[PDB]
Amino acid sequence: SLRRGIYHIENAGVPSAIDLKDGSSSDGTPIVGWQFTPDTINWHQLWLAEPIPNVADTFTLCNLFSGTYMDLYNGSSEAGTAVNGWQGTAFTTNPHQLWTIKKSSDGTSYKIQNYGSKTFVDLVNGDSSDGAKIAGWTGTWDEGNPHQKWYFNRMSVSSAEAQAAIARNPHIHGTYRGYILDGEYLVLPNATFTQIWKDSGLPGSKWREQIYDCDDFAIAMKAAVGKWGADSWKANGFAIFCGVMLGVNKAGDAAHAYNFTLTKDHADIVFFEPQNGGYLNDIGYDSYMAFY
Amino acid sequence: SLRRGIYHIENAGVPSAIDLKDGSSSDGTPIVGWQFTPDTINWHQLWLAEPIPNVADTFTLCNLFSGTYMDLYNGSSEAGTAVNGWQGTAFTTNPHQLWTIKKSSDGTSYKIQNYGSKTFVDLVNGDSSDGAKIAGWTGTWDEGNPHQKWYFNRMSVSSAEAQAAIARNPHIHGTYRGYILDGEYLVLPNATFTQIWKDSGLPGSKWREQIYDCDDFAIAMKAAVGKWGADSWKANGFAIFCGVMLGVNKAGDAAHAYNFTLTKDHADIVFFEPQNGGYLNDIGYDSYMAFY
Ligand SMILES: C[C@@H]1O[C@@H](O[C@@H]2[C@@H](O[C@H]3O[C@H](CO)[C@H](O)[C@H](O)[C@H]3O)[C@@H](O)[C@@H](CO)O[C@@H]2O)[C@@H](O)[C@H](O)[C@@H]1O
Ligand SMILES: C[C@@H]1O[C@@H](O[C@@H]2[C@@H](O[C@H]3O[C@H](CO)[C@H](O)[C@H](O)[C@H]3O)[C@@H](O)[C@@H](CO)O[C@@H]2O)[C@@H](O)[C@H](O)[C@@H]1O
Ligand SMILES: C[C@@H]1O[C@@H](O[C@@H]2[C@@H](O[C@H]3O[C@H](CO)[C@H](O)[C@H](O)[C@H]3O)[C@@H](O)[C@@H](CO)O[C@@H]2O)[C@@H](O)[C@H](O)[C@@H]1O
Ligand SMILES: C[C@@H]1O[C@@H](O[C@@H]2[C@@H](O[C@H]3O[C@H](CO)[C@H](O)[C@H](O)[C@H]3O)[C@@H](O)[C@@H](CO)O[C@@H]2O)[C@@H](O)[C@H](O)[C@@H]1O
Ligand SMILES: C[C@@H]1O[C@@H](O[C@@H]2[C@@H](O[C@H]3O[C@H](CO)[C@H](O)[C@H](O)[C@H]3O)[C@@H](O)[C@@H](CO)O[C@H]2O)[C@@H](O)[C@H](O)[C@@H]1O
Ligand SMILES: C[C@@H]1O[C@@H](O[C@@H]2[C@@H](O[C@H]3O[C@H](CO)[C@H](O)[C@H](O)[C@H]3O)[C@@H](O)[C@@H](CO)O[C@H]2O)[C@@H](O)[C@H](O)[C@@H]1O
Ligand SMILES: [Ca+2]
Ligand SMILES: [Ca+2]
Ligand SMILES: [Ca+2]
Ligand SMILES: [Ca+2]
Ligand SMILES: [Mn+2]
Ligand SMILES: [Mn+2]
Ligand code: NA
Ligand code: NA
Repeated sequence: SLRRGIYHIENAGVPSAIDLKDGSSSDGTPIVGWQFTPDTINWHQLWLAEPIPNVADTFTLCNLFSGTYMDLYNGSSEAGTAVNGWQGTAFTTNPHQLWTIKKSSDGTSYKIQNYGSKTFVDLVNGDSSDGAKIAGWTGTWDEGNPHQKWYFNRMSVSSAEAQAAIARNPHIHGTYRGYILDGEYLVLPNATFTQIWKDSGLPGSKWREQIYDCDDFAIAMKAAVGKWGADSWKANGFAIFCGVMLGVNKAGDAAHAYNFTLTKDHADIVFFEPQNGGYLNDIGYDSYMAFY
Repeated sequence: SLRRGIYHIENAGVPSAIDLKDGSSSDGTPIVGWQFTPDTINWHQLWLAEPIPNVADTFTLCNLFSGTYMDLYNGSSEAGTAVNGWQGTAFTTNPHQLWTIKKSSDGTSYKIQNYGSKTFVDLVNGDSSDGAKIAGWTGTWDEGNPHQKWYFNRMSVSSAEAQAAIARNPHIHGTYRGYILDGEYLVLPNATFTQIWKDSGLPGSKWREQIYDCDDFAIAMKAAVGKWGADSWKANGFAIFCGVMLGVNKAGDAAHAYNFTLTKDHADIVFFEPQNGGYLNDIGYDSYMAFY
């Protein structure tokens, strides 16, 4: 089954993602095919899949930016029926906004079926143009038709996945304790993580003994990523990944506070130095505490 | 011995505090007697006492606001010699800026002796006027003269003192771990703690599932108090007290993130709810983790 989380949904035939046009919150905003840039935030192209309890493999799909839901217009089963953003709720009973999502016949891409109509999300004609129509269309679960096949490129980690990335790391102290704050996290590209650091004003901050030292930099960076999350996205039910760690050096006679993020493959953590914006695989300390 | 820390230094005879006039960083800024308001930040009247290693009961006194040092003008032993703010360093060898501070004959107030001159800090004539001269003056360690007696009203806690206040509290979970970030903390009046909360913009923030929920409010409040410390004070070598706690309810089926501060007497903690600005002796959770 597709896991709860945030997805960049990319057509299997052409490099077009499912895009809520101009990120508009208006009811009936077209959802279209649009080109995308890897290792960026694709602002109009992120979808929070929320599993419906007791209805197998069936989800709402909420646009992270707009906070509006992928909606089959009037739930029509006619081929070519508009797929739009529409106001709704994460556990709606409105079948216009319920989507059964299961693996295609290629075992890697998915098909997206409207729960009400039993028609499929279709990039009409496989058109690769920016703003190409996406519609509900007749189809089958088993057929090869790439118009109706969608890679769910996973952009978020569970707290369990983040816990596993930390536990893999070779710089964890024997006394380590980790404190988990949320359930599902958007993983940022380093380019975005860096931009939030810059926009916080931290690059201008001076180290001062106790009054603005390592712990102040690390906590300011976590607060800044928190603020950016709330200020940037209209959807609820996820957080932004940014960790704080306290570490101790090999000699056991010096400690340091810093941040950490996750690799592109979500398998490992990377240390971030909020005093200079560096990324490091080894920051010269082993973590004895994290909160994220 | 006087402990390292931040002091409001109040004359034993009249209610005048040692005040760096207009908080000016200029060399030769007069240090004067001035009236004060209890349970406020007295912005020009806070002094960081830094013990000199291997010189018994002898300190620098750094004005928290200006970052300049209490200085006996040209180290003169003549009665009536000016006491001013002057540029210096926490462990200076300049005897103009070194002060032997020991209990008076009343066992409660201190006398402040210049290490070089062996003359005492004197509120000239016991004048209670705002802007009354303070000078180096002839005296003895044992005499009752209240012109030369000073209550060192302690405004800061050590990390040890903060650890003891938490451990007293009846709402600490059996699994509690505390993570200490600094060494010496200015304790805020609730009136100031509240003002920093207001000035952060947190009173306007909405609770949103995961994306701005309890942990975001608590960490935003700690970041805001950190920022306020660095932006407000020019001295180094202390921090501002503001804790984050994670707690669990009695049933063990709900958790919450919040802040805590310290009572006026520095003996106990008080919980702060950053979602509404409330202070509570019981927030309905027992802490399993703190960082401060
Ligand atoms: C059958 C129909 O279902 C609901 O209407 C839907 C629309 O529903 C969604 O938007 C409306 C406001 O337009 C409302 O907020 C509702 O809670 C939300 O789920 C929407 O799916 C459109 C576009 O496909 O179709 C229908 O108009 C309901 O509001 C109607 O009363 C009616 O029962
Ligand atoms: C290239 C083309 O692929 C297939 O046609 C698709 C359409 O496919 C879907 O709809 C048709 C009926 O219109 C049928 O129900 C099929 O099972 C279903 O997958 C559809 O994707 C449209 C809109 O994008 O494009 C093409 O017409 C195939 O059926 C055709 O023979 C042809 O090979
Ligand atoms: C004996 C004298 O000591 C120092 O001068 C002090 C002053 O010292 C302080 O301020 C000066 C700059 O004016 C400098 O920054 C120094 O490091 C600092 O400790 C000051 O205490 C004044 C007022 O009482 O008296 C003397 O001028 C030193 O700089 C001189 O060279 C000289 O050795
Ligand atoms: C009321 C007054 O108190 C004392 O005099 C103080 C001064 O006291 C200090 O200086 C004198 C010499 O001027 C002497 O060395 C004394 O031991 C020392 O404490 C001084 O505080 C000034 C400036 O504020 O005010 C008074 O003159 C006492 O000696 C007087 O007899 C008289 O009772
Ligand atoms: C917020 C906005 O994002 C970008 O524009 C979007 C656009 O973004 C996608 O397509 C562009 C090329 O047009 C790039 O491939 C991006 O990497 C994609 O994410 C689309 O989402 C359309 C349709 O909804 O809306 C635009 O606003 C960017 O070009 C803008 O400067 C701006 O940052
Ligand atoms: C920063 C400034 O603080 C206050 O003025 C100070 C003044 O403060 C003390 O004296 C006033 C009465 O003049 C009150 O008792 C305060 O509680 C004291 O802290 C002195 O420090 C003088 C001399 O250095 O400087 C003034 O700036 C306050 O009145 C101002 O509004 C302002 O907040
Ligand atoms: Ca949370
Ligand atoms: Ca600090
Ligand atoms: Ca520190
Ligand atoms: Ca959160
Ligand atoms: Mn290591
Ligand atoms: Mn309790
Ligand atoms: Na389900
Ligand atoms: Na000493």
